[PDB]
Amino acid sequence: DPFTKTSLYESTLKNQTDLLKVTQSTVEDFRSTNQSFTRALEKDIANLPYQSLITEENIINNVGPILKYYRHSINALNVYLGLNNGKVLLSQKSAKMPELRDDLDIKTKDWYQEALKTNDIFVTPAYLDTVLKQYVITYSKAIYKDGKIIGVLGVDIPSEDLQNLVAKTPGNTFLFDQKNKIFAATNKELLNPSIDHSPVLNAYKLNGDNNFFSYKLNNEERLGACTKVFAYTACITESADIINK
Ligand SMILES: CCC(C)(C)[C@H](N)C(=O)O
Ligand SMILES: [Cl-]
Ligand code: NA
Ligand code: NA
Repeated sequence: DPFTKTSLYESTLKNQTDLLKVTQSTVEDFRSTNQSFTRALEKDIANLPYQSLITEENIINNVGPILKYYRHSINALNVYLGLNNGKVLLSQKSAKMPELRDDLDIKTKDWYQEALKTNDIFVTPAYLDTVLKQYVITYSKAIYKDGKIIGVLGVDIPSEDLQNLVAKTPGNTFLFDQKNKIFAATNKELLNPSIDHSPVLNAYKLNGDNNFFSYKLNNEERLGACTKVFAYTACITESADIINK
């Protein structure tokens, strides 16, 4: 009876919409927590007197402890300050104090370049950190003291941390990165690189953010929706058995 099928469709749409929104929130809260942390660290570095910032030895001794404590507070992988001479003061997970490194090619990096092109925090796509060889998301920020550039702050957070948060959420939810490659999922099988996601991705392009759609898998009907969340695409799908059976 159409009345009953409509009531089941409306219910499951609501439920699945809610669950999609939980995954969206997870991504938003991960980002904003890292941004706030990065902003706080900027403020504490820029608060230092100029004298503490204008020789490399003073940067080591005065900025280094701040990087280390901040790193520990959030269990970041790397926290660092890159200078215009190409050196970077690096606090890395491993208890030796932070050291100035001249070998990390920092002006070639997008976290460095892009921080100098915006007054905001820059957020990288996930990429393989050169130092610890883990996949990270980097938050970077050009630090200025009274208009004068001190250097570019960077904070590397393992991308696994966001993957793990997403996976824990309820519902059959998943994320794609900017390249429409699968990035995270509640059901770990979706992460197989050989899975074709065109049906979902195509139905999302046709329907738009948060607009619920029908599609087929192995001749069976499924329901889903996606929405953009920053550069990511977040999706949920389920079997259409709830409305058909
Ligand atoms: C100093 C910059 C490092 C920490 C090496 C950054 N993850 C990068 O890979 O560029
Ligand atoms: Cl993020
Ligand atoms: Na780069
Ligand atoms: Na989920």
